[PDB]
Amino acid sequence: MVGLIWAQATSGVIGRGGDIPWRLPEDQAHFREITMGHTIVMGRRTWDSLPAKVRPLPGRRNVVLSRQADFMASGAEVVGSLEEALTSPETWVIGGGQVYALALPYATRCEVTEVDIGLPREAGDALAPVLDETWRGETGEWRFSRSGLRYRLYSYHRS
Ligand SMILES: NC(=O)C1=CN([C@@H]2O[C@H](COP(=O)(O)OP(=O)(O)OC[C@H]3O[C@@H](n4cnc5c(N)ncnc54)[C@H](OP(=O)(O)O)[C@@H]3O)[C@@H](O)[C@H]2O)C=CC1
Ligand SMILES: O=C(O)c1cnn(-c2ccccc2)c1OCCCCc1c[nH]c2ccccc12
Repeated sequence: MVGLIWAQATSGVIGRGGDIPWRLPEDQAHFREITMGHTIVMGRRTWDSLPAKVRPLPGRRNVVLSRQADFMASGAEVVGSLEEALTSPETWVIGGGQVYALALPYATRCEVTEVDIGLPREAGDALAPVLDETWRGETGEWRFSRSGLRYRLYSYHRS
């Protein structure tokens, strides 16, 4: 099982400036719940976006994608290709825009949090992967985040 998990603005933006222009604790909690115990696969940019206190995400197998054969990520695996990271039974691809696109051929689950923020796409923004017609998905109800923003989860599924 290879799944993808991300939050996005309505416009499709998922990152900007190497970080994320929002923070919803309710999605962090949901993120932790869905990934806990399993493999988490990230690109080197996303690993760098992670504070050193938080790194590696506890209780999970942290794997970094990087083309530098000597890149050190203390507490995680650094692999040169994505097939290396798919040896565990449940693997979740946690970003960013590059690795989401790499993993999409392997994926049958997309947990998408949609953040009600009007975030027009600027150059250099990272983006959610386009989901074609092979993906079926249940659209959740709008919820209120204590950060002021509304959000809703999409759960996309394919065979
Ligand atoms: N809203 C959300 O839920 C999420 C948002 N984000 C944000 O989105 C952005 C993510 O960054 P993004 O620009 O997409 O970069 P990535 O996080 O996808 O990392 C790209 C890096 O991964 C390595 N890489 C890319 N392709 C390959 C490949 N085929 N093989 C081996 N290594 C590869 C490279 O490492 P190297 O260059 O060292 O060789 C590359 O620099 C950040 O802003 C982050 O804050 C991150 C995840 C979740
Ligand atoms: O999971 C944990 O236990 C944990 C512990 N600390 N942080 C954390 C908290 C604030 C800032 C950075 C990390 C955790 O998760 C991140 C949840 C934030 C939203 C998020 C959604 N997708 C992501 C992909 C990559 C990084 C962050 C996210």
